[PDB]
Amino acid sequence: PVSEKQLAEVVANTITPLMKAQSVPGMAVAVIYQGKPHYYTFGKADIAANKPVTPQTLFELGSISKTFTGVLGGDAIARGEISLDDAVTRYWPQLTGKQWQGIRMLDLATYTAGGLPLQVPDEVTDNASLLRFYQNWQPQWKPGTTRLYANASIGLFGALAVKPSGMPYEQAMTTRVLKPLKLDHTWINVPKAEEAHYAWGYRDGKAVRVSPGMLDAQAYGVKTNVQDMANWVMANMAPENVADASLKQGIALAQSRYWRIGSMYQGLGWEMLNWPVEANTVVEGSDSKVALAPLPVAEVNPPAPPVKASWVHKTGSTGGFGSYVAFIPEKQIGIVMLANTSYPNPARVEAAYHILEAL
Ligand SMILES: *C(=O)[C@H]([C@H](O)CCc1cccs1)[C@@H]1N[C@@H](C(=O)O)C(C)(C)S1
Repeated sequence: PVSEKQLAEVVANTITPLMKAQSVPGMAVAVIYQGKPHYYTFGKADIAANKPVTPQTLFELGSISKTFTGVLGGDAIARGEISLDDAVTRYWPQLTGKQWQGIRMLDLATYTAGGLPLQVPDEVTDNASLLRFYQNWQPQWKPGTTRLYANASIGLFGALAVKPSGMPYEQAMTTRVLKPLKLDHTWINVPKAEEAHYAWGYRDGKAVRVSPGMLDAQAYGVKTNVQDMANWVMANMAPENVADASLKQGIALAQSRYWRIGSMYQGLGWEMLNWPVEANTVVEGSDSKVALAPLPVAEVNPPAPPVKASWVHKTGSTGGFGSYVAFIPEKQIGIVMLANTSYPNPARVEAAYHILEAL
């Protein structure tokens, strides 16, 4: 049984050279092992103000925000409020363009609508221009044939999934996901009182933080500390300990397999590979060139319920922040790495895999 001290050493020996090589100012790391999180903090949250990273330091999750989106959507499914096989137009009847016929909520959630682009364009600043954008979009592929990772895809899924609830997105997330899981320092908007804890991101030496954007909360806008993130991972690793029945089911639905794309499987926000997996498989899958490509899909129908023997993971970045989460439900181990610089995904994966290997 790996010592506590031994675990600390492995983390230090992996994280310290990583931060040196990748010019990372600060990191917070959690390792989940034997039923609880272990925290390790390194370096500075704010270089100018000389503020250390602590377990309260807020980082920008970037695309790891989508894991919340997926679980919130899963929760809505488990409540009976939406179905993944529903048409998109059931929840947005103003979306009258005929290219939307035959496109499901599932396709939005899992990036298979047929070529929705990575980003919502910057000129999209309100509901009218969001409508125009989707109305004018011309799919390069038929639905359910091609995966193209897209904020514009899951972002819309998220906005539509809450519509039957009657609640705005932020409120639905807080009441149905954050509060039940006691994630009380996880924010889309950082309150005044919490601002002291907000790290700065760093890029080529400049401090930066993420700007507002349409559908940001659904795709890339969440800020959190290492504690809430460790506990988010624990709930997703071990849903059997989550009390609220719809939320328990919603966590399962987000880790269900809907499509196979080579050696990876798409869930709701979460991505999965079968365990055991070799480091090189997961690493080379995390390269931009692969991660941003249009690739063919193979449907999993019916969707496969969660496979415990999975490497379940998500990468996320903003201009100034670089983060990664992975866990293996079969082994009850997991890892959170939050950093205030966006360094290459392969380097996140390699470090995370090495640390979990030790367990
Ligand atoms: C998520 O990290 C990234 C989004 O494109 C971020 C959108 C933002 C808008 C303003 C600030 S960030 C996607 N997810 C990445 C990943 O590693 O999974 C990419 C590279 C696939 S793009």
